[PDB]
Amino acid sequence: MVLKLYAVSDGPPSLSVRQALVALEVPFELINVDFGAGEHMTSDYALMNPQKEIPVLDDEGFYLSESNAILQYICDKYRPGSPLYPQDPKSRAIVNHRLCFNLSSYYANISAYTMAERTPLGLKKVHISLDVLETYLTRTNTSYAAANHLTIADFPLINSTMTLEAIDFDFSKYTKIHKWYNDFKVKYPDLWKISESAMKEIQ
Amino acid sequence: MVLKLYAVSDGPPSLSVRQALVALEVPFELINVDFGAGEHMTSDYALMNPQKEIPVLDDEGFYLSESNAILQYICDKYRPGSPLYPQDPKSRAIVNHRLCFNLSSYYANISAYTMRTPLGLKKVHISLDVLETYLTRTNTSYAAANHLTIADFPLINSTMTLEAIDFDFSKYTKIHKWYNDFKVKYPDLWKISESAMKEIQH
Repeated sequence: MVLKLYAVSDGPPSLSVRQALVALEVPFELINVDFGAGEHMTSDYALMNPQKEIPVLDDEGFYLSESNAILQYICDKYRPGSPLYPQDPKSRAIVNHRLCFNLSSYYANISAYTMAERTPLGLKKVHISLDVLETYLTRTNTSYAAANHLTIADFPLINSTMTLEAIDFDFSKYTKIHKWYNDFKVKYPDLWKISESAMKEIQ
Repeated sequence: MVLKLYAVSDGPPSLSVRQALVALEVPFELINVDFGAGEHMTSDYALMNPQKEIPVLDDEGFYLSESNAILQYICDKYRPGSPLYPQDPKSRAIVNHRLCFNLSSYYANISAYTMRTPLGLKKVHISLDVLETYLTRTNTSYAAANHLTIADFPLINSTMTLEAIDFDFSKYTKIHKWYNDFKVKYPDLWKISESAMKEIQH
């Protein structure tokens, strides 16, 4: 496992990359970055990721940051035929969209509230993000975020939603989200264990 | 049948999708969304994009929002062999990274300022410094390769908003050369950016 992932134990983007690597059976070495000590802020770390954020992948000297791009690369390079990242352009676009939607909106709004500051408008924006994902699940009428099977689009949304559970936020009125999120735990308990370990830390 | 793009005349994500469609010679119908009238906030618009943001693509009933995903889709669907979006996993990852970097960081920091505080100004310079760093390490003429890719358009249009406010970024040697070389090598594509720049300047 010469593939190296620099990650943090309670960070949803890190968890998503680990779940994908585990689901794809791609061996890797995990480096727990010492966030409290500022390890991601050193020049050595910036040699790998000039953005100074976690995670970053080192694939035989190829340094790749941005967890969405890391998710896409692990599939494209090591499992190009896997349904975890379909090759059909339309099906692939739904996955790509859901990845962008998590980065641009869903995780952005949810984490602003589940971290640090909790305001009426922040609470409203959590509900708007849930409403939009609920809307997407209603329109596709799929069991998972981008298809009727698990894809890399699921992991970032799962780990964003996990932070709501971490603060005992009730989102059960979002029927399809609640079912999708809980079905994930039952169908993929090994992958959920990665989210659950972080959830207990965030708690 | 013709693609339909719902866009706004002064929005960098809209401009990037138009440049890609034009570069790939994919024909489309342009719908200029009436932002001032709130057209992107109606229920009919939300049928296409529940996020209520611009742009959104309608490809014969397939509704796709998020400009980065739209860029990837038009390449994957209509020009899979194009060097504008390489198929080699590593080369593709550099493109994908640069798209994410624009969305998460470069456009986020630059637009917060060009649309002003000491910390916001510092964050503009950090974003420029990071992109300057990436260009130095790849030693490439463009953002992800020695040829134009879809990664270039979002970064070009983020950088255009600095020019729109007369922000001097010439200290960033490689960014300045890359940006100005784009205008000279691709004048038709730059005309799309320039028309918005004149609106933003007003």
